[PDB]
Amino acid sequence: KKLYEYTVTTLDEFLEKLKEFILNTSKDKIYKLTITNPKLIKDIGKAIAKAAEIADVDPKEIEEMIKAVEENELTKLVITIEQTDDKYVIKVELENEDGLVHSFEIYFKNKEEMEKFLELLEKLISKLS
Repeated sequence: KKLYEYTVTTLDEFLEKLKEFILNTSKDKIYKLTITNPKLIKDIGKAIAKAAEIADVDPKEIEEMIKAVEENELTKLVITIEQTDDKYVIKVELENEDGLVHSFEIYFKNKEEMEKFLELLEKLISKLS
């Protein structure tokens, strides 16, 4: 069981760490990526929400995640990418200056579906100018 944490300060860093996660050979692996640049928070949060829409995640969950991404005084996005036990999950936490955190999970049935989602996220982030 391995937990890695990174502070992500550019879009290229975000793409690099998704790659590192996929290529990590551990059976049980967790990467936690922290983003504090509000412009990058919105870029990446909107990309996750769009990827979730394409993946047919619960529409009300996506609507709530967009609400969090659009909220005033956003200060932190934390993305936890987890493969452990029988679970394949991405957790999204959006935090504001007042310390209020909204959290969301996106589950996958297997490893292949999770890596396909991560590749979708990379494609969406790559389109950004």
